[PDB]
Amino acid sequence: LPVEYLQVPSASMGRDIKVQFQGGGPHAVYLLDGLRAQDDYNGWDINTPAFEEYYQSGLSVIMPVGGQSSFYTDWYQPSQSNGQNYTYKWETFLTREMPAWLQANKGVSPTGNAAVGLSMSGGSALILAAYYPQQFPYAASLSGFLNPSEGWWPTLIGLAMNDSGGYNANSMWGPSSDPAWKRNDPMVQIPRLVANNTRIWVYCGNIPAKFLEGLTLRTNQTFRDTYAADGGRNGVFNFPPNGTQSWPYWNEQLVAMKADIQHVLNG
Repeated sequence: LPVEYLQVPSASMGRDIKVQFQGGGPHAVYLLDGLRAQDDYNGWDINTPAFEEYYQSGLSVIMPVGGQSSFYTDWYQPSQSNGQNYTYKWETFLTREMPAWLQANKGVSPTGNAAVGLSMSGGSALILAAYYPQQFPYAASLSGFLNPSEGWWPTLIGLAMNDSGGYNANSMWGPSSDPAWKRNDPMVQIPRLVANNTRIWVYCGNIPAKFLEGLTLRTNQTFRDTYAADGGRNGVFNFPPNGTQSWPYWNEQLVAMKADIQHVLNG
């Protein structure tokens, strides 16, 4: 497999970002990592046969490396906690710096791509499509936080970020009253997804665990209902009863959506 590891400078973060890359077409699937993203390899490559599965698909595969608890967003400030000495600017990196580099050096198109995220980055993928539709006509959220600004979620997200490397949600989007929470909330941005005619693929499977499961189920159902209510007509919603929040099932969804991505991005 022709897999490469690239060092892509980020001016906005003042450091080089490692990117795992497999070519195979001008359009690409951006495979975003989960909450506990490591600095050596992307979780998709650690845990799944994603590169092999998309080999000769007619699509390039891009796996950025790093950004633990970042939500692939532009933060307000360095993390209030764990000694981070720069500000995460992952939205700038994914929408400007990285595609600029891949276009200039390899001819990867900056437009007409897919964003696929899981856990932490499921919502990120939808937000990228909401605000950058020419770049991401396709977005998939696998077990993402679909309503991060609502109810229990700002607290639960803050707790998860702190548990995953000691990152501080206040440094990211401010207190939960800050406009950044709603800005980055896929539920709140459903009208953009509808206006953009984004092709969305939304998966989810199924404090005490049962309480968390109830919150998750209700939020996911609300997202689906709201998408339809708001005139959404370009979505796939996969809620299989046996679905889990795990790399094996996230891989199953990545494989299942391959034909979908091929038809949307490559006709």
